[PDB]
Amino acid sequence: WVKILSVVGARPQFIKAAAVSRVLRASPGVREVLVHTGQHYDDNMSQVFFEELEIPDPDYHLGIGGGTHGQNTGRMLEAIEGVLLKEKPDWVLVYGNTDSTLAGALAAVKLHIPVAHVEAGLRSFNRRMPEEINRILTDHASDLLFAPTETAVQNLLREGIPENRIHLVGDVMYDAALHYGAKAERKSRILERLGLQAKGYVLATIHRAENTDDQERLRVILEALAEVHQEVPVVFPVHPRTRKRAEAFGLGSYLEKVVALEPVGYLDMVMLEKNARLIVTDSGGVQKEAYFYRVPCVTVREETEWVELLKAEWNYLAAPQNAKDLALTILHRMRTKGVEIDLYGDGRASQKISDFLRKV
Amino acid sequence: WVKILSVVGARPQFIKAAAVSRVLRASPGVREVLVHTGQHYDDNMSQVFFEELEIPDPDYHLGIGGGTHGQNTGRMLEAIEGVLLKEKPDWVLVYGNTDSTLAGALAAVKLHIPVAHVEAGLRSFNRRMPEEINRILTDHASDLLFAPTETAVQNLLREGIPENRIHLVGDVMYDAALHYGAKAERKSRILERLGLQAKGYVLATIHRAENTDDQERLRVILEALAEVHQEVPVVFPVHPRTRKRAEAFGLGSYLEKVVALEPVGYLDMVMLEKNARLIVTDSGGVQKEAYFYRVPCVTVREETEWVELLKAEWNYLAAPQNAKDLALTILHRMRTKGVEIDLYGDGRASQKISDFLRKVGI
Ligand SMILES: CC(=O)N[C@H]1[C@@H](OP(=O)(O)OP(=O)(O)OC[C@H]2O[C@@H](n3ccc(=O)[nH]c3=O)[C@H](O)[C@@H]2O)O[C@H](C(=O)O)[C@@H](O)[C@@H]1NC(C)=O
Ligand SMILES: CC(=O)N[C@H]1[C@@H](OP(=O)(O)OP(=O)(O)OC[C@H]2O[C@@H](n3ccc(=O)[nH]c3=O)[C@H](O)[C@@H]2O)O[C@H](C(=O)O)[C@@H](O)[C@@H]1NC(C)=O
Ligand SMILES: O=c1ccn([C@@H]2O[C@H](COP(=O)(O)OP(=O)(O)O)[C@@H](O)[C@H]2O)c(=O)[nH]1
Ligand SMILES: O=c1ccn([C@@H]2O[C@H](COP(=O)(O)OP(=O)(O)O)[C@@H](O)[C@H]2O)c(=O)[nH]1
Ligand SMILES: [Cl-]
Ligand SMILES: [Cl-]
Repeated sequence: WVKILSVVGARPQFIKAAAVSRVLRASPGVREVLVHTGQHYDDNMSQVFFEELEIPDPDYHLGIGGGTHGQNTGRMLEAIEGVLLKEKPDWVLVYGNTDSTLAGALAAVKLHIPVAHVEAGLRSFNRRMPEEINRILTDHASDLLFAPTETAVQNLLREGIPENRIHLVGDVMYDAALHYGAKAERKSRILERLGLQAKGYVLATIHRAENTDDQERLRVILEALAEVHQEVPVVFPVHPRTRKRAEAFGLGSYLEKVVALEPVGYLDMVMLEKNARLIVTDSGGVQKEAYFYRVPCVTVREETEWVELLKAEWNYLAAPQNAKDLALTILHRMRTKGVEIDLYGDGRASQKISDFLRKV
Repeated sequence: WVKILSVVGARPQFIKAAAVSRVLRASPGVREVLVHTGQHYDDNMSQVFFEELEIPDPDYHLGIGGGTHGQNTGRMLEAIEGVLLKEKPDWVLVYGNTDSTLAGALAAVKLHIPVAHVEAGLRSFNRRMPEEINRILTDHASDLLFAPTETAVQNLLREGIPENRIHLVGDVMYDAALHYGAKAERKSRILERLGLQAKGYVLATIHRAENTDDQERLRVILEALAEVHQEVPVVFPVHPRTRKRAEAFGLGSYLEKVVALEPVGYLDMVMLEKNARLIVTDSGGVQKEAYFYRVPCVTVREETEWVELLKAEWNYLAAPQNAKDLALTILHRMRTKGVEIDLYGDGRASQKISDFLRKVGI
């Protein structure tokens, strides 16, 4: 009998936790407690993932969201701690690299509760980025580090973290892709409702703060996607912050010139990803998923944490400096492909994690 | 020209800030803002330090204290971010390794405000200590790391922190002792008041969570000091956390078997330290201060961050497993001296810090 308490806050964490929860569910002598920090609150950012991915209802929802870093983090720290004091888990699992992730780790470590980091050791090497700080501080607060890549392992060793607390387990998001592919296949009619042809479109997601808070970068991107749309339709589930920023800066018309959508659930997303001729993104999960389905990817950033995708030629960096340049880069890359290679493990990262926990 | 905001919360942070602030006041094109988190709030833990050490009143008093790690840290995080969004300083200075330190660094780093850590790189290698977490995360959040010892430099290098963000400046608490030494001698009457001669007592402080939150460890300590007291008087300024714990555990009667005091001010503390035959402590700062005055030290812990003191034989660990043994260790070490050696620098650590903050560049 071991109690594993998972802290999730964001869309990409709900998806990671869905792979790990399934395994821990069906593990003998494990009880899972699941805390939702409230970081993502809208149904199309949260509840749709609990439904379609068959994720047990949270034991707690802390309903903390939409504030500053200080506010969100500070309140998550107090609220999570209150729950940890009540539930007394053997392990706390935190996922990815949001304020939720860091609050979870920090609440736990002060209570002497072992912390494991699912997706550990990724580095952008840009310490100005809030997500890089969250990655570093979470890894340094954690007791176990579940690395998805060799790079991530080397990143952790370089910062003095001992071999014996690092387990290279692959990526749980590959697990989720594998497990949920069939259900996506039978439930999603998004190509239908969108009148899209398999391989008859490009899929875009953009929501990095460094791309959306900056008017000139955001303009370069929305201009580039509208141009690209002249040649091949662009489907664009628009993050809510991205949509806020584009409206605020007067760039809302570029959204009208492509096939812009509200955020979609995981099953639609899998189907849009699978059937895309090419994926343009600044998302971590989406750039790996592009590779899952062997769709060429362009990453609209100056760097990625997922360097093996660049080495394998499945992914290509295009910083948003020039709208025409960005447009051509996207159009050129859609008739490329990368090498045959298996990354991210066998789709059993979650049971490797289960195993290492109930042992350690 | 440049605005530098210090975050402080607890006694040892007001002493460190005293030393640094004095220098920054002399520096041209340097405005300071001091945020007192409210972590320490009793007058004998906060106000007395501002007064005797000549520190200007805090620009802000957040009045946070007395909660859990979660509550204190969380509330401090949100509150400090508020001040920073108003003040928009060029630097945030954080000190040591309390919950206030961490909350200061976390508030700042997410606002893209450069953080410098005064007293960076110390490691106990014991994560159960909240303090060990606070200094790991603070160091990893910081843009400048003011390390007091080579060990601390080596700690930071080992954790992947680049050499160009690390500066070995020595310890601003040596600067503090050096600068306030004459004032303490001139003004303190604590010896007169207690009726102590020089070398006629042992000084004790205890306040680690690991020593006070555990009934039987605390009993071991209080009992050991009572025994020591029978052979050489024990003076014991008692931390409010320690008193509170001693009371709740029913251990208060032990404090009557030594010369138990409320916390004393820095000036009185110098005089007590300086004239003690031996210091026994679980304090960080008191360990170094014992060495400043060449008084043997016993550290009632399983480890210290100040390892150089063990190597020079000025300090000795004595984890509290047994009262008889701990007493005997204390009495035995009263007769010892370390090796002559200069540590902690030249007493101008603050000047080095000031210089780096000014010349670091945008
Ligand atoms: C740059 C960065 O730090 N990123 C971190 C960030 O993730 P991320 O950038 O992937 O955000 P995100 O794109 O919202 O999610 C994608 C998922 O949403 C699905 N997705 C996407 C759009 C959509 O409409 N519907 C949908 O189902 C996709 O199919 C996909 O499964 O938060 C993550 C977390 O803390 O767990 C970190 O692991 C990441 N760190 C890394 C290193 O990749
Ligand atoms: C073990 C540990 O983590 N310790 C950390 C902790 O300090 P510390 O353990 O020294 O607490 P503490 O003993 O209350 O203060 C001593 C001072 O009070 C004076 N003092 C003491 C008693 C008294 O009655 N009067 C008086 O003036 C003394 O004369 C002396 O100058 O908080 C510090 C901070 O965050 O800045 C960190 O730098 C420390 N890290 C280290 C590594 O030493
Ligand atoms: O359900 C949600 C979640 C987020 N957002 C918007 O997205 C922003 C960024 O949210 P997030 O929690 O992802 O912040 P990050 O982790 O990127 O700092 C929020 O301030 C909101 O404007 C929203 O509108 N609805
Ligand atoms: O001026 C003060 C500061 C603290 N405390 C008590 O000491 C405890 C510990 O304070 P803190 O969390 O700052 O830790 P510490 O001072 O022991 O490092 C608090 O919870 C209070 O009960 C007090 O009585 N007076
Ligand atoms: Cl998105
Ligand atoms: Cl004390």
